[PDB]
Amino acid sequence: ALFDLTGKTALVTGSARGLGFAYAEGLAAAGARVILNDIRATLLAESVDTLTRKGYDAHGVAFDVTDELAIEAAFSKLDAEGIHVDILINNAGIQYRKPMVELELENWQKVIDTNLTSAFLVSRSAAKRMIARNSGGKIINIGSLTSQAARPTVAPYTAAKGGIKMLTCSMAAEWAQFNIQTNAIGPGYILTDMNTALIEDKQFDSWVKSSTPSQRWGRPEELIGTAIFLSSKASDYINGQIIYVDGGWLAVL
Amino acid sequence: ALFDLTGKTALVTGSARGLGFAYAEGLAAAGARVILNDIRATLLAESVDTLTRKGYDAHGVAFDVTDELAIEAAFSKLDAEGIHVDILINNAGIQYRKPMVELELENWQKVIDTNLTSAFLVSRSAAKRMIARNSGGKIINIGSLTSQAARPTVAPYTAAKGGIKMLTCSMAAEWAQFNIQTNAIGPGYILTDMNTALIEDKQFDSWVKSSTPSQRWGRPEELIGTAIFLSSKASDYINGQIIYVDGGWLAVL
Amino acid sequence: ALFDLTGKTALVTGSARGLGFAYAEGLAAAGARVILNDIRATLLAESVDTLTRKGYDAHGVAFDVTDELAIEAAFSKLDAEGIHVDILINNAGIQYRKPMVELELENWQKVIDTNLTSAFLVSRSAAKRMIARNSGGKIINIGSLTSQAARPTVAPYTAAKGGIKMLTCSMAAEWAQFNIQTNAIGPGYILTDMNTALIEDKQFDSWVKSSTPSQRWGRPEELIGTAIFLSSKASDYINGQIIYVDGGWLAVL
Amino acid sequence: ALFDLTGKTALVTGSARGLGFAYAEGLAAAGARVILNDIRATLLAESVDTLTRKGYDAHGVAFDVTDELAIEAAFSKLDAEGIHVDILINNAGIQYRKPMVELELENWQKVIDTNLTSAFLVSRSAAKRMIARNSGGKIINIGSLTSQAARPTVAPYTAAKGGIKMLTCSMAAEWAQFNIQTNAIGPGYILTDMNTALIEDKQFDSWVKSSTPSQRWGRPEELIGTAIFLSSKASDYINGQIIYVDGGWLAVL
Ligand SMILES: [Cl-]
Ligand SMILES: [Cl-]
Ligand SMILES: [Cl-]
Ligand SMILES: [Cl-]
Repeated sequence: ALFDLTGKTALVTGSARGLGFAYAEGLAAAGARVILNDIRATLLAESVDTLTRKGYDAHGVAFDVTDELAIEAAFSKLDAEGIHVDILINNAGIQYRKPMVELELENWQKVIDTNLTSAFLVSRSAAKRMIARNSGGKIINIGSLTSQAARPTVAPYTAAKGGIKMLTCSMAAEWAQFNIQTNAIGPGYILTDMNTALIEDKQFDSWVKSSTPSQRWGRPEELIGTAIFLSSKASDYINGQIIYVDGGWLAVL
Repeated sequence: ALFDLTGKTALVTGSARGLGFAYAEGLAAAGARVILNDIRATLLAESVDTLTRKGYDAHGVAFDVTDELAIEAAFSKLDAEGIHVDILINNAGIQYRKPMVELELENWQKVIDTNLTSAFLVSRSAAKRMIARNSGGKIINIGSLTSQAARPTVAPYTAAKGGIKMLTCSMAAEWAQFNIQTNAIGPGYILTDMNTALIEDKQFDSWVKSSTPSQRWGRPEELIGTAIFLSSKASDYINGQIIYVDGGWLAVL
Repeated sequence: ALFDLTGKTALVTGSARGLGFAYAEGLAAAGARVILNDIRATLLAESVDTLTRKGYDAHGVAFDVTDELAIEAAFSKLDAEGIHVDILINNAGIQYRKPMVELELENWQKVIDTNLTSAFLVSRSAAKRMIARNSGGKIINIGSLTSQAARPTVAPYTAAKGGIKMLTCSMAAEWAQFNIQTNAIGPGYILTDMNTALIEDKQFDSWVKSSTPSQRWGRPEELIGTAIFLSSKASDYINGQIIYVDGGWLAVL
Repeated sequence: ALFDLTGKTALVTGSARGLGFAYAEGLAAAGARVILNDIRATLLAESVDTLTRKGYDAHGVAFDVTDELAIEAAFSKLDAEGIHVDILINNAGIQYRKPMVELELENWQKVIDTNLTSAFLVSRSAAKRMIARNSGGKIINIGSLTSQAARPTVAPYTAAKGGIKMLTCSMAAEWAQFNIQTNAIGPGYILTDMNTALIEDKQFDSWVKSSTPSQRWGRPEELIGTAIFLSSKASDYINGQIIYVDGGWLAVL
């Protein structure tokens, strides 16, 4: 069927918790075997087990998405185990809040590396194998509303996410001919454990509700449909697009 | 389930053939009851007949999408029959090929009215009823690659489709608060009977293939996934967005 | 000289008052002979005299920009004398505030005709002559922040202005080969007559200042530079672009 | 006066040759004192000595735009003397052509550092001073057509230029309140030394001319107006915008 992922294997980076974990559970529910990833082995193992206990075919491979050596070692392990990555979601990346005039280069660099460079490095390894197998493939990059409009105090993130939007186009340009579709999801303001300080702040909550015409935050499960869509046959002729899931935020002045 | 349309009734304008017909068949396959509309009543009945014979729950209502009196009469009839339109796809619109300096006002106007005003009028009637029911709803407008970049000789269409892109944002702005999601699809170059002169031209075919990195035309069934996506629970937190289905055309310089 | 408009004749529609008047004054100050057009003949003559008193070479031609016969008659007069319109600014267009579910078709249509259709008709007449003279030309359409993001209660204006954005791309597509550059200005929230109600509402004022990082409304003379820029040799290789003048509004999430 | 830069000092990075040198000469001609920059000192000297003999107020400061210690040294120096940088053009950056599957991380990183990180670092030093002085400022980042649409084989450049487009929005977002306007120029295909290979290839020349409706390459001085525009009072209410100078390329499907 159109949205069925049975027979496919997905790898989601930074998926021990947060939205990454939600993508992974969501793809599993659509029938994919899923491989979770995080830098912390022990945490990753707990998240893998939680999905296994739900009846999903879940696995974990721990690696630093900024370390090209670790990345290729991970894909070589997967190779040896006969595991083909058909779907990749590049969800890894950090946040750093600081005005630009006060921003340390080291922090700028870490945001760019974990958010933008990581997507190149992981996609490079995954796409090579998709190409070699002639199996086709799906690559989903994670953008942000900041792929389109900036937020003060998160400049390197904003720059990285604008870069992710265009990197998505480059992957379409170079790989679509091999039946690989690379697209992006741009999540709006979503209730996560990480955002909990934002949701708890009455002023910030009011601002979110007045900025999106849906008048509410999104929940992580509301991103699942878009992940499955962009991972399935339903998106075979979609390439280089970013889909914002923001209840209407970017649409409104 | 996430992409199941069982229990939902969809109205697709200009769906006697071409892309509109494909949306109607796609929604029906996902479980929707479908109401086809065209201005050509005899053609419409034939198309409805075709779908019923494949085992789909299909019906036809013929009306001019530029005639608000005809639209309200059509919706009133549906009301009297206990039929609730939960999904609206505004696919109606004509094309007219002529350079602007040679373009007569009546033809400019016919393109704007059938493409842009039609989406306002049909949506107004549909949205009024979705709001009064507090049933929620889905509205999908049909843009084009010309919602983003222009082609010579099709200016009023281009203008109309740029207008559709922003009208979609307006519908997000005004109706998202009533749990109505209004989004748009921008089809790329798709093989349909109407485009047959384009496909049969060697030069034009080569240009299409060298302009999209997928190196091929799309088929109408490759738009169905997006239509179901935007008509289903999967798009509950998506609003005011246009999704291009073009094999990567817009992504590449 | 790069930003000098001496020797050029510009026509500006809807220029009896507001931003249209400011555009006319600005082009004159840069050296252009200016022809002001409006449907309101009385104060049109008043505005022309004001510019004349200031030392500028201003003239008035009153006609309805939605009446193709009046347009052709006005240009035919300009033809019978030796007046070449080298620069056209399509500033004409009305506003109408009303939620879509309460919006009468009559008013939707008047907004579309006066904003979008007017720009096609006036440019068609102007471009034809520019092409025949083969002396190049400049056409500047007037968009809005709503060419990119919507506001509730102004849907036909938003649709019209999104249409203007793409119509601008069409004019570049069809006329750039004749050395005509067609671009657009998207004004933000400016202190002008058409915004008096907005400016005097304490809440709207506060909303404008919190939404643009410049924390203030623009002034009409802050649009003049962009107009002169798009009318001058400086824009010779700029075509189909819209420049927003909004203090940073669209740039900020 | 609206476009006069007299009384302003501009710093243009990577301006020993090519478009950066053009920008420098352009600003000087509009009245600015100009400071050229490159890593190559004696080449830079030759370039400065060239402008001085044409009677421009030109100066040069040599430094690596990826080296934060060197950048501060240059400013801390200028700081130590009586030099205020009022206009900054971030033109520095390199190209690297290579398919992503064949691209070494070291080269990806060099492109990112030289194009995107450099703009952050130089702007940081400049903006801190503009803010402290409270005399306003202008910052112009250099994007590319790849800020919007990708080209195969130049992915890190495309990602960096996408990043530049959004970094520009961040600078508006954070610094517009200090009367600093940050905007970007996106040059299309321009007749320069750096494009010699491109230009003298018949196939490539043909593809450029068929892809932009002006049917020609741009000339270096056709970028000057935009740089002066964005450096002058004409742009006081423009912030976070990118202006593409491409003859209409991006406007046409
Ligand atoms: Cl005609
Ligand atoms: Cl006539
Ligand atoms: Cl009304
Ligand atoms: Cl390499």
